[PDB]
Amino acid sequence: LWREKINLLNARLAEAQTSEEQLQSQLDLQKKVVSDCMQRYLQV
Amino acid sequence: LDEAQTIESELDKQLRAANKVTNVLDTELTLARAAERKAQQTAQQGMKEEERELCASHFPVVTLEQLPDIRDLERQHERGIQHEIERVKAELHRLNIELT
Amino acid sequence: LWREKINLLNARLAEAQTSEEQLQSQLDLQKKVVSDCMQRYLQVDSDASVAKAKLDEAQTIESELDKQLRAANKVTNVLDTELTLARAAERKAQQTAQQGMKEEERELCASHFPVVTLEQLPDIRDLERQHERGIQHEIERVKAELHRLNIELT
Repeated sequence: LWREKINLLNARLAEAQTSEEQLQSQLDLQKKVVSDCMQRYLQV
Repeated sequence: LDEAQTIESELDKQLRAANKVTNVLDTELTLARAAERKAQQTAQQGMKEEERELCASHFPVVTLEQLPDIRDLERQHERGIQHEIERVKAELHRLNIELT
Repeated sequence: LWREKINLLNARLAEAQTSEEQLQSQLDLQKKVVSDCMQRYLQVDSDASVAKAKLDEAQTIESELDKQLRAANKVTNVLDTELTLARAAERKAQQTAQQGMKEEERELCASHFPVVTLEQLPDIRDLERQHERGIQHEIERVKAELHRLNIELT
């Protein structure tokens, strides 16, 4: 049963880490959006 | 620009929360593997099919839900077994007096 | 033992939260510095280029501080979970400890049962089982002696 719990927790932890990576990427993209806004302000 | 800076913070906080979730799942997985090896060190001993059949006829099958409570069932069976041991031993002592 | 552990974990969690909040304040101040350099890039090897370089440095430091705050958040969450587990165990210990004793009983227990240490605190149940096994051996030998005496007396 511990091996079965390991099987389940493997998928759960993998999905949690994937969500963490996605959130990190989206945070980087939001900082990139800040960069885009600053560039547009620089142009004007 | 200010709007984007404001939006950044919520994603940062959600990334921290995802870190927490990942760490909790990793801790549970690591402890599950530790308990797995702990039980396997005993599971290595095995049984002969007659012994396993007797155990099944006397012991319930542990379920994943029952995994945290396994010791309760094991101790309950042990204590019932000890009760039976003392009872039959007392009856044997009674018959010993009879034979004497 | 669990109450000592809970007080120590309260102190530890407070310190970890203080460190995480200090890093949060530093990260917010670094984002403010990023904003300052970003705005000076516009309100001003030219002055604009120097402000742009300052902004790059500020953003790098902001990323560094965010990555440090992540570790601090990890520490805070781990310590909070440990405190929760300590409280959960302490409530059970209190429930079982609340049954009380009389000083004769306490003398008997101490003379044969130890004062468990904090480091052994989670493992206390198995030590209790070992002492139970000792008492069980004494019982299961004395009873046999009674059996023998009964036989002879008959």
